[PDB]
Amino acid sequence: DGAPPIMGSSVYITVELAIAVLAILGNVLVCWAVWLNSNLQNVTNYFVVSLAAADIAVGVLAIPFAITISTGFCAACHGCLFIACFVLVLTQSSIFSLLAIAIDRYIAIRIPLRYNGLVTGTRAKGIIAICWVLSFAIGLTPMLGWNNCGQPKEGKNHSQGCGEGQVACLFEDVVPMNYMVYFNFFACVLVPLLLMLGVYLRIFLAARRQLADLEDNWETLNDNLKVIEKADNAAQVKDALTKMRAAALDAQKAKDFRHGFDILVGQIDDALKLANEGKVKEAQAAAEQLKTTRNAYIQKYLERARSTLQKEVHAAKSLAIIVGLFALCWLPLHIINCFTFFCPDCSHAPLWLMYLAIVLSHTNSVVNPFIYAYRIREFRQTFRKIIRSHVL
Ligand SMILES: CC(C)CCC[C@@H](C)[C@H]1CC[C@H]2[C@@H]3CC=C4C[C@@H](O)CC[C@]4(C)[C@H]3CC[C@]12C
Ligand SMILES: CC(C)CCC[C@@H](C)[C@H]1CC[C@H]2[C@@H]3CC=C4C[C@@H](O)CC[C@]4(C)[C@H]3CC[C@]12C
Ligand SMILES: CC(C)CCC[C@@H](C)[C@H]1CC[C@H]2[C@@H]3CC=C4C[C@@H](O)CC[C@]4(C)[C@H]3CC[C@]12C
Ligand SMILES: Nc1nc(NCCc2ccc(O)cc2)nc2nc(-c3ccco3)nn12
Ligand code: NA
Repeated sequence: DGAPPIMGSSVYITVELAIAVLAILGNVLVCWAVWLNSNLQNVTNYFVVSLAAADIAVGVLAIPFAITISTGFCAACHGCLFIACFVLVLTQSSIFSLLAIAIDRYIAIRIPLRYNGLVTGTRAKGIIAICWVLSFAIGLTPMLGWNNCGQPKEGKNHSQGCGEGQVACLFEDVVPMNYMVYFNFFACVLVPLLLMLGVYLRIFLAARRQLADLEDNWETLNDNLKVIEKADNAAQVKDALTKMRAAALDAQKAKDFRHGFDILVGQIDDALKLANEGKVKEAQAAAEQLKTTRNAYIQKYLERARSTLQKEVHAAKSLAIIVGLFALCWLPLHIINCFTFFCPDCSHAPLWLMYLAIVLSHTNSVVNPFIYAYRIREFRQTFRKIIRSHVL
């Protein structure tokens, strides 16, 4: 007695197939958008496409494999291992793509003038190819001998009636838990996720430091202007102009734009030469000209630089959400494996919970297209064009 297994199995399979359809459709849309729209064709989005391709493969291959292995069918043990482990190749490829995106955005905010000479489409393609090769080697490592094929469950294999060399193909019977916990979870998943967390933290800190510096230079200009306006001594004017000048050079370091800071620094130097030669009123008078240069050029370039940095912060937040949802969808299965491995006195997690955790991991292959659509205008607008035109 006990409910016929096919009833629970029918629910599981139906849900897996629903997820597969949505993973394929949404991620084909991502790839189509990058293909269509040259504004989306940049290095960051080559990693986005590599990630979308891994999620298409979850729907086309990993989900049919998961349905197959849920039956415990008789198979040659190394064929069984390939079906069991292929999803780990795809999840490792996703991890590498996510890590590359984070580093890409970190380079872009740290050394933006060197970014385009360092990070090229050709180098990115080589990186993607290497990461896919490494992904196959890591995810299929059990097929090199780190497996339980030498210790078959002969009770299961006779009750199912399997032949010679065949095992009942069940994940936990063939894939060792020490591989899943120490090698896959700790070294290959958790360590990269923590590195990604640290990279994103460094991105937000760099942005916050650059914004504060911008602001410091701005009020250094304005404060020292007031000093000159309230001064009554040549060297109180000269000293303020001197500090205004370094602030201006630092702002310029950090063509029409050049004309702005040239008028500004030229005007400072004019007022300085008057200051040195004792003419305080001529110096103060020359220094009030700076205000129209400030209003006409310097404020406009402060504003553009602030909004560029605010755009990069908003973009990095969007990409970090992707990483967060990856962790939220995969950590339950890893944590369950930790209980199975480290607590032999604990009852095994129940079968319904195992399959809920499996389904949750697969749902990760559905969500990224929705993030892009809600958070990234250029994707959203291109999705809209594709749907309205080629679908409506
Ligand atoms: C989509 C196309 C391009 C490639 C798909 C190939 C897949 C379906 C092939 C490649 C290797 C194959 C496996 C190789 C060995 C075995 C062991 C046997 O006892 C049962 C079948 C099984 C488990 C095969 C199932 C089908 C399989 C997984
Ligand atoms: C990352 C977020 C979503 C947290 C998810 C935590 C989940 C995976 C945790 C919270 C409570 C945990 C359960 C607590 C108690 C037991 C009983 C034990 O005999 C087997 C493990 C099992 C069944 C745990 C499995 C993992 C578990 C379900
Ligand atoms: C969230 C990320 C950053 C860290 C993940 C922490 C994981 C590794 C932690 C959280 C809860 C922990 C489990 C809590 C309780 C037990 C029961 C004990 O008898 C064996 C260890 C075991 C099973 C722990 C293993 C490690 C564990 C799963
Ligand atoms: N532990 C585990 N089991 C399964 N499937 C088998 C579930 C099960 C567990 C016990 C049992 O007697 C019958 C079925 N798939 C699994 N996939 C993973 C996985 C992928 C990434 C991290 O863990 N872990 N994992
Ligand atoms: Na993925």
